[PDB]
Amino acid sequence: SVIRHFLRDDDLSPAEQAEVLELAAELKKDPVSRRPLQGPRGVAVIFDKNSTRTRFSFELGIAQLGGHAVVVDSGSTQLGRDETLQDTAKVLSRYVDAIVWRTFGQERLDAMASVATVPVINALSDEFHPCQVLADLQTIAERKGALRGLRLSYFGDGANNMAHSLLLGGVTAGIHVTVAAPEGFLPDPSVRAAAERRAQDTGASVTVTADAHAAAAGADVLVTDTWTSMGQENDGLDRVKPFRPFQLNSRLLALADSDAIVLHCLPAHRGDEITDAVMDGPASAVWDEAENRLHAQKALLVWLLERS
Amino acid sequence: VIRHFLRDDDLSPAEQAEVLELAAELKKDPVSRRPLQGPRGVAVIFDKNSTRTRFSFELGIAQLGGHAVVVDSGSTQLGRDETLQDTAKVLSRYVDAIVWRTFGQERLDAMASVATVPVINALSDEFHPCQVLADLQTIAERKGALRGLRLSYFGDGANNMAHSLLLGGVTAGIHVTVAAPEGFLPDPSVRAAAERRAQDTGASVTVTADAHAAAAGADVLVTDTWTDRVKPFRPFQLNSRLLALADSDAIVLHCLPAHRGDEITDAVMDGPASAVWDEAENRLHAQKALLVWLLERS
Amino acid sequence: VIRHFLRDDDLSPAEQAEVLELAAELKKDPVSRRPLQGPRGVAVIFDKNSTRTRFSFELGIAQLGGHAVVVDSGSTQLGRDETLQDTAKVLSRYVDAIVWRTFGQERLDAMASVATVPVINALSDEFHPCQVLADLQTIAERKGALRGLRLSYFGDGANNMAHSLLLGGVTAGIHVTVAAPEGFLPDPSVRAAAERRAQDTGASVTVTADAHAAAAGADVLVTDTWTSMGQENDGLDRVKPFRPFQLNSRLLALADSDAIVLHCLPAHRGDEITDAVMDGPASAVWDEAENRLHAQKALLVWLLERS
Ligand SMILES: N#Cc1ccc(O)cc1F
Ligand SMILES: N#Cc1ccc(O)cc1F
Repeated sequence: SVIRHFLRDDDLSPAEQAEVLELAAELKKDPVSRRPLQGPRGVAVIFDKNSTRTRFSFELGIAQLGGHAVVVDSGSTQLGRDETLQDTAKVLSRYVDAIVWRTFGQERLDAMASVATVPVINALSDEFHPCQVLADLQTIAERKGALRGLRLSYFGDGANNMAHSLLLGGVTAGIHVTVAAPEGFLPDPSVRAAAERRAQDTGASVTVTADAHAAAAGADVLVTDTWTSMGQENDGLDRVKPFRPFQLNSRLLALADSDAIVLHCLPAHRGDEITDAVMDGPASAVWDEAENRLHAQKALLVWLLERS
Repeated sequence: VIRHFLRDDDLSPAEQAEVLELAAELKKDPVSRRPLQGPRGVAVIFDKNSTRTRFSFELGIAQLGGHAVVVDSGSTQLGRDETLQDTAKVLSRYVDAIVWRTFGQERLDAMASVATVPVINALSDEFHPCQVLADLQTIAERKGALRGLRLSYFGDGANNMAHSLLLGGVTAGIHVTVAAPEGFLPDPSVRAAAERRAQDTGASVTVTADAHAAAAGADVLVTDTWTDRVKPFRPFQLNSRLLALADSDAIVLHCLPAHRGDEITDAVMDGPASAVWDEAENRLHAQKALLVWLLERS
Repeated sequence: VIRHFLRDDDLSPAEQAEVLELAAELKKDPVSRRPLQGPRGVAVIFDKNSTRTRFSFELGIAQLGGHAVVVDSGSTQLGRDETLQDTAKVLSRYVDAIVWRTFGQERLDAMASVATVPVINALSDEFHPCQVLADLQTIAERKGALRGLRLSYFGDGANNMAHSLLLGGVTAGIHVTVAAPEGFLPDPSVRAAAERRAQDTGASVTVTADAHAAAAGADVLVTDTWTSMGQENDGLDRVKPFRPFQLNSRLLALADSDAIVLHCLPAHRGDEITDAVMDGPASAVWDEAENRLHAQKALLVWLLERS
């Protein structure tokens, strides 16, 4: 069989993504009913940078599939230094049945996936966060039912990992995705083109605008994220002033549909991209969204393992 | 409705007895209780690493059928925009209990008020209540009934072990004495809490600088690392001459690591009064019992 | 009556054969032996980290039904806060075996002198006996019976792999040659122990500076990194003495036509071994790495039932 990887959201077709999201709902109801890793079989979980959500959701998810996660903080290792990534991938493929990797550049994930003989999963990278968007889609479906035709708007830095993955994963689900971002902070052009092409297949659409109020009007789902990642703290830009009109506050939420929901990949900076009132209010689905990392990632692993 | 265990008197006398009974049952049948079968998760977070805390909790949780997600001190520093409150809310969606080794009690109190799962103090600046559960299990299996025994702690009377031996000890009905020099005495609100709890159990609290008087007639003698900056503590060294003053069949306890030659001697710690190895083992059984008990009440 | 595995000759020839047979059985049926069901614990302690040692032991212990408790070098090093003897007595109350990667051999001896459970050397300055069990399992699955094979190791002749290939190799009846430059020769006590064990098994020990001779007629060619992290600041040029001992296509071509190549990871391609050799048809390095899992599981099963 072809070995399947999941490095970006569009690695699943629309039909394949629907299968994974249905499995995520099934596993949330019956969390130990799928045991493909019984043995236990191993799964590598490798962190170039720590993440509470990523650590807990993957380590426990793998265990609940019957497996054993070998969790590596690569700062305590000589990854990239003492041997080639190609050599590392070949050795890993002898010990584990899948490789879960939180890293920075997408080309490293690509390299690992081209030589590993087991599925490689992007746990979080500079360019994409496709596991978070699977959890987001599960959360939206839980609240709203069918994803096809919903309107989702994302606010803030339009070129970070969540903007890119909401574009790709959202249109794969048939969602009309709007990115509201200031000029200079727009989605990567190749990602945007990929999302526009995928949107043709599902009847979705891609909109990019600097008009935050227009983006909010009529939306079913409002999303934001931190305006700055760790790598961008030293990029030289004022990363507050451009984004202030894009804050997800009560005024913005009130422009959306009356039962709109709010998502935010953690962590959050209350007072910057989102306010206390919204973050902690009745429209917020942030905690269910975090919990669904566990269920959605389990579903993804089950699906990749059986196809690989 | 969620119970926490952040200091020894979070358990009433009757609840402490239940936990200690369960610890004895679990020591006999270590995989007979599987409340975390699945596995269900438990967070084990170290703001400062502790190898023996990691072994006892990580294996104990596994023997309850669960899976401990262990976060070492390197991984415990919160990145940009992370917060303790948001951490507690997220952990409550992934795990069934939170075990935390941290410093100030204020952090534990905050985690407990936000989390919707039980929070356990694995070890903190002010208290080490899981060690004292293991200590009480050790005393009980060697001496039977805890009520009315005399226990003396020697050395730094201001540290977490002194506070927990006071609170956990009087909760079990034990007459507790702390022998310590004047700059190193129990925190006064802990002392007053221990004196109050002792009225309910028939116990008592004594604080003295007289190590001789503290040892005389003692049934249990306890010490801990003292950390010259250590001169005030030398008169409190738990040595062979101090042990000679205790009741017959007295037992010696020491939460590890021991620095032989300082707070305790080779002769006392390798001698027939020593229970320090059984004590260390009982961290496993007592903490498993505590977890079983908290989970069933939460 | 508690058995430890601190160096390769802690197993007799017959005992080593039992462990290697079990490694082959466990490779076939990896969850058929559950001596640690419960789970029972096993300590896996690193004074210096080894992620590859971590993968193989953590998963191997789990597949025996147990739970590995892993301690990395980010905690207070064992022996600093309390005696190693006190540490062994406490660990013995929590776990059924102690797996430890440390530095000098005296530390392993100290822990094993007191522990009431088996102590296993995961990797040390002087020996790497678990890697050589994996190597012997690999050689056996590629070549059959080990007795009488000719194995040559090239490079730093006084490191842990050179010492363990000597001891573990002659225990299996393999004729072992170490090809190394002057100043980098096997420890004399290890060589003498290997020579004595070789008299029981029909094996032999050869130490030579002639790489061509070492390679000629060899069934197995082995190398390792020329320098450990601890050696980077020892003051020596640790490249120029070893260039004649590079395991390259020229050198491989002198060996038997069916020769295989081993290298415990990681490899520094272009130094001790070339890309052509690493990635060519004689290389068994990836099976070798996999067999760390199986050989260490067999060792654990065997030690637990003897203790
Ligand atoms: N995982 C990560 C992490 C860091 C700090 C903390 O207090 C808790 C955690 F789960
Ligand atoms: N870092 C991570 C990691 C995982 C497996 C391995 O063989 C080496 C590594 F550095």
